[PDB]
Amino acid sequence: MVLYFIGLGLYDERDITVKGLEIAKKCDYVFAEFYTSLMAGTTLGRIQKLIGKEIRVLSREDVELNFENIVLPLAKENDVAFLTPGDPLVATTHAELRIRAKRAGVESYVIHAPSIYSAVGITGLHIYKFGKSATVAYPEGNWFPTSYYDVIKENAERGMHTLLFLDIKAEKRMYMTANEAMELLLKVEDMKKGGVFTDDTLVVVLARAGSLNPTIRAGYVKDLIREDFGDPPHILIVPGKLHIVEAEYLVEIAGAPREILRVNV
Amino acid sequence: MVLYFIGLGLYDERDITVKGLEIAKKCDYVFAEFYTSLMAGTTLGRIQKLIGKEIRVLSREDVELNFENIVLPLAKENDVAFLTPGDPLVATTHAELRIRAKRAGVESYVIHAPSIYSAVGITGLHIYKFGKSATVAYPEGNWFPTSYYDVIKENAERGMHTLLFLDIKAEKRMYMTANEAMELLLKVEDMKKGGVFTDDTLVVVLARAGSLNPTIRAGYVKDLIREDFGDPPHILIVPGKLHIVEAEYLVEIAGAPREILRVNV
Ligand SMILES: Nc1ncnc2c1ncn2[C@@H]1O[C@H](CSCC[C@H](N)C(=O)O)[C@@H](O)[C@H]1O
Ligand code: NA
Repeated sequence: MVLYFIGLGLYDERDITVKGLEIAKKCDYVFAEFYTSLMAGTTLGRIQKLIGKEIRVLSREDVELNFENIVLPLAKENDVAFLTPGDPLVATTHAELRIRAKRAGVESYVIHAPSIYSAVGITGLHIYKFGKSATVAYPEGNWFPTSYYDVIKENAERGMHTLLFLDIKAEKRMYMTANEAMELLLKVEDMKKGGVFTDDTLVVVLARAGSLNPTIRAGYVKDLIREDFGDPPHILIVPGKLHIVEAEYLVEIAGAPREILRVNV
Repeated sequence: MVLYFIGLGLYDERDITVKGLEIAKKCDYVFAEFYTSLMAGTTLGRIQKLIGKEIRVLSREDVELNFENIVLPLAKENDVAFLTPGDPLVATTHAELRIRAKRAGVESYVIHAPSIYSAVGITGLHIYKFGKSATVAYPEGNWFPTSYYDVIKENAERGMHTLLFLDIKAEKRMYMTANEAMELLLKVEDMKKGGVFTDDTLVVVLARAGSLNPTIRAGYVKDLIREDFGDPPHILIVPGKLHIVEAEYLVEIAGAPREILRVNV
């Protein structure tokens, strides 16, 4: 009679919370999705081992089109768990799954876990200063999407930081790198010429948030576009004007150039 | 000789990540602060009992002025942990403490935990749509804070939602309720008359996120300003233009008036 939406956290199998692990161990069935994101620091096997339950993996279609036929039926007579990387309900289409649950006479509860939305605080940028977020998508054929460029523009105009998620193709396990995202943005700037993203733009790169040894780098595009940030996934952040305290952290912790203390403050 | 910043999560001791627990159990000394937020579902004892360590609670002064004199000295010879509610670097000034660690020659690591910043996803509101955030601070003496009103106005104009952290006076065990925040906002509206926050403004209240049965309510100020949302902590959210699915969730899950389903595109 109960469906538990349980977050797996940021990077590996230990990023799930104590509450989440125990509840998962008490469930009769366990489902999971790895299409919105992937636990780059672990494997399905390790997650299964830690929880001690077999895990039924669901595709994007299984979820969006048949959640009520695959997951909800079982939850009507048992305790069911639905695991997602990060914090449940952050992925924009997940909140609606609780509506489906209610409609099926199934109670649902949410077990939170660390999300990149809050984890980016490790960059030293004040969380309250972040504005609208966007995802950088690869162009395709005749389609050249650039909305993410406008998001950066509207945020920075008001001193707000912009968190940029990078395109990902889970099935094919192909991630977009920060370096690639920067190239794309430089190309979008050359078209809209709005003075939003150039070689002189300051950016921050966060890789492997959640691991004990994440990669936090800050600096100008011209110096980071070819730098090696390590294994995916990467997160790109275009900061707005900085509070001196944020700048001091980027310099001391993310190896940013002293220059930002006078140029971006 | 290392310093670990470890988040405890939203509501109780089980909101700590598995990683956080394992590492905290093997630390020589454990410090913590409980003034930046309220974990309504647990006690120091339970947390100590969980990690199996005595915990020295530090006041805002001990931290902001003597962190390098109380905590860092031990981190040079032992493995020290600093515990905080939610995620340690979210809506706090704790990030700067890492700079102090560096300067004292102490290596530091950050272990995230569920934060209210991502937990807002449980309101049905698309998290990528949130704009700049703010805090509704209690007026003191003749000083009446009002900046948070402009943040709401600025976000709303661009169709972005606004997350409002609520004030806390730890040493007085006082935690601002969404009701109090609403009253303060109406007073500011009367003072500025921008038409930003009135009796007809739709708002969302999330209380005790992290608990199994949080209070999630959405509706017009006039109807919610006096409603009982339960014990703190509370956060108030002023949504911007809603997507149809956000509205459906607010109505089906947060009990919002069916009329909000009719969005003015
Ligand atoms: N479980 C919870 N439910 C509702 N609001 C919460 C909450 N935890 C924190 N808050 C809100 O956030 C304020 C503290 S701000 C500090 C936030 C913390 N580092 C985090 O990561 O969540 C509180 O006064 C309250 O308004
Ligand atoms: Na945000």
